[PDB]
Amino acid sequence: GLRERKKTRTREAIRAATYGLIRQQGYEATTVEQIAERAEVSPSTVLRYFPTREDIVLTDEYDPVMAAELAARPAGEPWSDSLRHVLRKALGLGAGEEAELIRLRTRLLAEVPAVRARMLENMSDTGRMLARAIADRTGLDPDGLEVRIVSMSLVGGLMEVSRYWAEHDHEESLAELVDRALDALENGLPA
Amino acid sequence: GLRERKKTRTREAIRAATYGLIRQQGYEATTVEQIAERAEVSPSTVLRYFPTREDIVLTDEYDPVMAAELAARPAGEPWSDSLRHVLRKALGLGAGEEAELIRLRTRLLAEVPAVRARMLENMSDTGRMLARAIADRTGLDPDGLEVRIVSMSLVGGLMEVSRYWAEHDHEESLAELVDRALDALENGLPA
Repeated sequence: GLRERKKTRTREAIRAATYGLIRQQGYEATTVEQIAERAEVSPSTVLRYFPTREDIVLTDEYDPVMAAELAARPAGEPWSDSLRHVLRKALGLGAGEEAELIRLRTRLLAEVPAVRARMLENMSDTGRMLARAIADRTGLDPDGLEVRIVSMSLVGGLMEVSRYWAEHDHEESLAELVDRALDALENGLPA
Repeated sequence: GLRERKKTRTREAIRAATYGLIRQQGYEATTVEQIAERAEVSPSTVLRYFPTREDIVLTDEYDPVMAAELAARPAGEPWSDSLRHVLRKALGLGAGEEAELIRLRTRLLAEVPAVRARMLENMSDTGRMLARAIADRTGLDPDGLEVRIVSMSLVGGLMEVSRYWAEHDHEESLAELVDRALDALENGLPA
């Protein structure tokens, strides 16, 4: 019954271990086994919480995290600037070494189709939390089509940018690519 | 050396079997084993060609099929009507019992997250053929960001529609949902 917070505290320690190990030693050098030890937790506890290591990577999950970022604007802010806010943050733009960890997840997205594969299977099976937050601030039907289209389209926008940054870093920053992405999502189709 | 066409002819017979069995007996009643026999082919031939049954479902693959549909417009047709064409076809709108088979794949997309899961993993790992065909007819950079955003956004549009149709068929046809989808993709973000 203080079980909903031994639960999260252990999820978080596994999250922190795996991130910690990836910085030092790269993704594939990171074994679940190595992860338990560092989280000071059994291997079957990791598994039970995170079926694959991709799942640990995608714990700060996108949809719920971009949704909350958007609900909590909460500024009577135009749409364009809420969308700039949430997409920059979701990709790891900003001060914070919390931004720094997010940026690493942005690179994994590009380097690991296993990670990009999973974020992709993740990527249907919901959340509709982001869709529901777009509806609040546009007033649209929360369960309607339009908002699911926009939401898929932002989630797959963030994924295209992160793939594109990894191949074009020498010539474009993450930041200007985000600007390009937002522009295309807001104005692109035309005709 | 008539190996590139025993190859396709066998791919096609497996495709036809599996479609055939699904109509009669539903998806899960369809075993790879049942599939070999009907295709009159070994079980390990199916596997070697299609790792999972989801792969057989997604053989007429979306990206290459929507790309070719778009390249081959080839009508100096406005953008909006090429996009209406290709999305209607991709979902199974049109005369043809070829349309009828496509519609079944549209229903599987909604009913089988295993199928929707796989079309989703499929769904990063490329094709960029659709992206390349959007570039021809907009003149955009074929390897640029903008065209990858638009393409992801149409592919995930078609997937949202097909999910939405399955829950809203009694009140909306596939066809008017496509119209809703195209409208949102063309005009929606606004603000």
